[PDB]
Amino acid sequence: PVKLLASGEISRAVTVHVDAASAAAIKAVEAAGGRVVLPE
RNA sequence: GAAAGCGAGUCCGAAUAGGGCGGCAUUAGUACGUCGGGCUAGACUCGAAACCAGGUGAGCUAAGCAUGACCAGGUUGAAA
Repeated sequence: PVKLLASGEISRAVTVHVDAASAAAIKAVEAAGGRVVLPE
């Protein structure tokens, strides 16, 4: 698959399309611009 | 972490002690080569008594079977 995890930190707007992501993973993206996108 | 799975966190547990991990002041690898050593192969070299497989042997020897051969001379003296 493809998971998204929260390690890096600088803040900015970017929309990711990972096949999976963690809690604060998402709750870190949009929280600075961008959209986490999981398969339907 | 047994795993689902969760994620810089995660397994114990019903939350608070710990184990493993990140951060730790720091810190990358990977491909090819020479080499040290490991592993699996006969595995530094040489040596076994033995075990297993297929065949060669009764022209020696142990016996069988068919067909032939041989036993001076003397002694004794059974039945009838």
